[PDB]
Amino acid sequence: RDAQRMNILAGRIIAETVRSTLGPKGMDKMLVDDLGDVVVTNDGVTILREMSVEHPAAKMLIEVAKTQEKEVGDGTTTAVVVAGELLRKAEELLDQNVHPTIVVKGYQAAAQKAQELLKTIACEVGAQDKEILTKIAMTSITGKGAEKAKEKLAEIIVEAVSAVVDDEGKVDKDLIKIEKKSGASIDDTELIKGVLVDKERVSAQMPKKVTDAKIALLNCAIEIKETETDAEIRITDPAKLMEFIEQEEKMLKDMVAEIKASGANVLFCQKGIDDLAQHYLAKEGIVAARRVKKSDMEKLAKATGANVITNIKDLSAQDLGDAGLVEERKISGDSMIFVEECKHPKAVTMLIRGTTEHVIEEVARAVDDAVGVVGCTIEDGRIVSGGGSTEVELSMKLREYAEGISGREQLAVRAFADALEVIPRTLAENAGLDAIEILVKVRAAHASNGNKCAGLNVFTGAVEDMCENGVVEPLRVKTQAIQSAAESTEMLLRIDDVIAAEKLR
Repeated sequence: RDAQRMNILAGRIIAETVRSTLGPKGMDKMLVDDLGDVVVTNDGVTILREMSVEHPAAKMLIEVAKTQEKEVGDGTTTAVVVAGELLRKAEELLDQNVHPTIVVKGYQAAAQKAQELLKTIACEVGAQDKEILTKIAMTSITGKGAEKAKEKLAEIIVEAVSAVVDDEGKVDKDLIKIEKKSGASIDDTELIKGVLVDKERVSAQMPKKVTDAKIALLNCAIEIKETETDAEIRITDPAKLMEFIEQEEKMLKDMVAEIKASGANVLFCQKGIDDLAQHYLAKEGIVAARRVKKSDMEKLAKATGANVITNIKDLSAQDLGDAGLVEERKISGDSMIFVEECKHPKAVTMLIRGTTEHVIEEVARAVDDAVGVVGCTIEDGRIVSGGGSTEVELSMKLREYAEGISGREQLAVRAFADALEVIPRTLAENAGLDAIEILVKVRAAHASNGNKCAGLNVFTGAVEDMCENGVVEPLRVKTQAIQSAAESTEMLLRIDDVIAAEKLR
């Protein structure tokens, strides 16, 4: 009859099943297909994409989560579960013979005003503090599960993002190189000041370590060229096979003698090296590597100030590549070459270690999420305490603002703030604590003159200072969460008809 009742109802099942996924404590359900692939995980962004949705209307509720993946990159789970409760609480409002036009205007007014009230609650931090920046760093790493070296590697990431803070305060995911290698444990991580390279010498006869060397870039393979039009050759004189062989080497020998006289010890050519050219480079003692990534001549020259070279004939002094300190040492396994730039450092490298190839890849992703959240605090210099400390105080703040809005429709803006208790309640279900018993004491600590930083403790259940335990997050995670939930629900509550579109996936 109501039609809309079934539409919003389909969205609750998608949000209810993924309601206990917040945090590491909580079971997970599987949706095995006809074939078979029992694969589960606590991640939320994965189970949603890998799900067979029934009705097409449910896709609009999860489409907003895809935008937060690139913008904020964290807290997407908390953004969709809060919107589901708003639809449930809205059921009682619609039963009061109230038209959606009066309810849609209440959320926009409360959401627009809530963004201005949450600014006077957040704290103020500096763009270079370490005592406070180290706590948030461990929060975005401990979520995985590793604990043997959760604090040691944290400082390595804090000291890395601090040496690449430009004047404007932006971050570029390019100058910060990444290196991983399976080791004996995760505690084997070590910081690096220069840039490394995995490409090794093509042969052992070439020099090993050369102190104070001048790098040289090249992009030109040693092969025979061919034209577009057809042009074949014919040879019917085997007596001239051992004659031209002496002249062909002269053309290649002179080409190898140019890079040696230009003023360079090592070499890094993009394209591969010919089998016959390896003997020429090893004869003179010039380090070289075959088949180098095309994305190396651009980032290396940008960090060291070199210049890409396409033709070997031309190579003056300015065309050479500078270097700071070259060295080739071991790392408890395979050796690697180092290319530092102490005279003008402009890049940072990280050597992540693990016990298995599957662990080193997970530790790397933890840094991608850590280098992104730290930038949100440097560009804004504002953070908020976790543990539902922002919603418990914000929920009671709009109570005074709702009183100003006279009329009978005031019951709508109040219901929107009451739905903000899903975070402190969801964390209590898996913990095994009655929400009705703990949600009453939290208000006492935030009565009026109380500290706005107080919150809950998922590790013990008590209530202490969040900053003392190390639980803080940027304010943008809370703004985008409530903002998307207030705007995304509009497409679900404003519906009032059925679309007869033919063939809609």
